[PDB]
Amino acid sequence: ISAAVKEFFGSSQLSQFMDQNNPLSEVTHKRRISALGPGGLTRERAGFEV
DNA sequence: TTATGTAATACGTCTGTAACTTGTTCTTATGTCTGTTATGTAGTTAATATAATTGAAGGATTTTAAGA
Repeated sequence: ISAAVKEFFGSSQLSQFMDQNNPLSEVTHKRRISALGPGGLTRERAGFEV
């Protein structure tokens, strides 16, 4: 169980290093939606329509 | 004129320095042997139990072998 939670919180694609140049970077990073990651799209397999 | 005696001078030279060399003698670093402890290997255990496993996912086109 610890391994699963630390996998998700330490090695996930969506668990990213915080952007901290300025407050706007923080707010924008927290309000970001990614179609990539597990269960999502890959960049060499995502067409124009999406 | 010529013996004589001092004096400059050049050459041996006796001795003081120093180089070359060995004895030997002591000290130390190293290689080796031996004894002890930890490590590494191996064999055995006898209610009974008898077809995995875990994912993973909006691809878009070409070319080229098998099947009919």
